[PDB]
Amino acid sequence: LTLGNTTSSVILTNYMDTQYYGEIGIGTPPQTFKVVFDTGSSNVWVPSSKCSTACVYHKLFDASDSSSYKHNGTELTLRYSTGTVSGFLSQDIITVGGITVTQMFGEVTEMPALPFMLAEFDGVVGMGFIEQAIGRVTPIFDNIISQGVLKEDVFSFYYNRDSSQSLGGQIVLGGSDPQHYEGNFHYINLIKTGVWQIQMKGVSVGSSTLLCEDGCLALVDTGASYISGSTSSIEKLMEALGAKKRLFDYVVKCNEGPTLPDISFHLGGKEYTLTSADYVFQESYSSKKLCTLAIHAMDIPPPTGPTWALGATFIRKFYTEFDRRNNRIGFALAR
Ligand SMILES: O=C(NCC1c2ccccc2Oc2ccccc21)[C@H]1CCCNC1
Ligand SMILES: *[C@@H]1O[C@H](CO)[C@@H](O)[C@H](O)[C@H]1NC(C)=O
Repeated sequence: LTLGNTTSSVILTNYMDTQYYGEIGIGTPPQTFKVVFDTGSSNVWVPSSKCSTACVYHKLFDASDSSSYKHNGTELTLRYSTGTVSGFLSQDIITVGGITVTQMFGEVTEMPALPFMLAEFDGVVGMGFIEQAIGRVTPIFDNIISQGVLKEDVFSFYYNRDSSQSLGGQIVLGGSDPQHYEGNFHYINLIKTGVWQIQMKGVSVGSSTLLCEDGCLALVDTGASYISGSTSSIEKLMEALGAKKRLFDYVVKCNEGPTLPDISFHLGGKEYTLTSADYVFQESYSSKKLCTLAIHAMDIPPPTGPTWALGATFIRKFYTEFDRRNNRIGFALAR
């Protein structure tokens, strides 16, 4: 008897406004892992006890301590923006919030030091669609929908601003937390099912629509730390903001930061505005200091890209709901 009224929540940890991670349990008894819940990918993976370099810094899964483990052994390679991971498939019981699902995940044996020694999380829970899943492995949310236990076939994200004994964030499975948003949701449908990507009708700097006038794509990526666009777009945008290209990021003089113009994204006939307080890492106010912007360039290869990606920078401002039943994304202002 699976009566659909569940709304299981996961408390997230905010690390530097770049990494938001919660706790999952794998096995019988459960082995806990710090995971990033990523709408940009669809595979679940944790480091393996069978791991031979970043592995030393993370919690490892030992199949030999799980009574519910079922072998598979299929080799698997998962490629992200900063680096690639490698391992094999295994099956066990995964606990997320108060939900228990039999999930096929990847035990990772090859995990490079760069970028994984910078990661504060052990693994990744992909919140994308089977269409994006490596080796056509059923994603965890698809398996939760199959249980027929949720209030609604939706999940929502809340990413807070770094503070202190405060909530870093929160994923709700089955609904949305009204304590974390103001007013009502505005929905935008997905271009196609299979990707958490919507149409964008322009990017503005101040009150002038500078970019994406003839339309472009926007990927709603909980796994991305920043807002990203193509090199072309980010060059135009940063020139408008008067930001200079440093080696890995764009900076402005720290004094110039509070006077930077609003950046607006046109999504579903509504403008979603980020003020300077939302995209500048205001670490100092000095003229002698350089301050980083929470916006970078990233070229996403086809079929997904070229696209913009609305990461933690966007999500922190706008509470996000991902609707599987209706294939649409909802934004309400975060609280
Ligand atoms: O690579 C991504 N995000 C970066 C973020 C990350 C998210 C998911 C998987 C691996 C991963 O690597 C690191 C390592 C250190 C710090 C942050 C990250 C994107 C790639 C496309 C799908 N979403 C996540
Ligand atoms: C591993 O899992 C796949 C499903 O992705 C299945 O088709 C395959 O037969 C399994 N292989 C083994 C060795 O159990």
